[PDB]
Amino acid sequence: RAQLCQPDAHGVRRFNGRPCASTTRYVDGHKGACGCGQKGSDTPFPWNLQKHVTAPSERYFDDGGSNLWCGKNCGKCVRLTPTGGFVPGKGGAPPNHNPVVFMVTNACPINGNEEWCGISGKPGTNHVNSHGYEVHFDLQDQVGQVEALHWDNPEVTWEEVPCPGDLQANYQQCECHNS
Ligand SMILES: OC[C@H]1O[C@@H](O[C@H]2[C@H](O)[C@@H](O)[C@H](O)O[C@@H]2CO)[C@H](O)[C@@H](O)[C@@H]1O
Ligand SMILES: OC[C@H]1O[C@@H](O[C@H]2[C@H](O)[C@@H](O)[C@H](O)O[C@@H]2CO)[C@H](O)[C@@H](O)[C@@H]1O
Repeated sequence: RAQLCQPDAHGVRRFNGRPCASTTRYVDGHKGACGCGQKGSDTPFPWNLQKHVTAPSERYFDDGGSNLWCGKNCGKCVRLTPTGGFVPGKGGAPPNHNPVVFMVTNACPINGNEEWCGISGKPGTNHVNSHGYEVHFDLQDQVGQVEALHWDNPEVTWEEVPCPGDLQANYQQCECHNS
């Protein structure tokens, strides 16, 4: 057993009651779906390529909706804690289980990402991806910040938390702030 979160009676993987999430890493250079770059361009602010920012799966990104621009959960923060698990052949066990906070600045759409982001309802509705998780976090890795954590697609528990002050201040520059 590489995945340590056991499915509950509804098929949702949990660890000691807490919901689990899968994670991946991505690089694409786009401004992204929360508008964290110059208006009218596809150029991100440097912080949005450098910091701990994430593109969640679409139904969490827009809280049940399908909007891929200024989704309802733009600017929220999530704390991800590795369990030690991973999907066999698609990750590995990390060196420690320190939790890391990420801010939502982009979206992982169902289209083109069916294995990990193809979840047809928001968390709490018992819809899961192909690996049994109710939500997925794709982690921005333009500058190698995920490799610096030594995370190779870890299984995590997840929760929403208030954003650290620096990430709050960053988000104020994004076009979706106050939409
Ligand atoms: O579709 C989500 C995300 O996947 C990333 O690729 C994964 C891949 O699916 C998995 O088999 C392999 O083990 O890990 C890579 C890296 O996390 C891809 O890099 C992203 O562009 C994509 O959004
Ligand atoms: O980059 C501006 C552009 O972002 C679009 O979201 C994309 C995002 O660029 C890409 O990094 C991610 O993997 O997919 C999302 C959703 O397709 C957004 O939908 C556009 O409105 C926006 O102009």
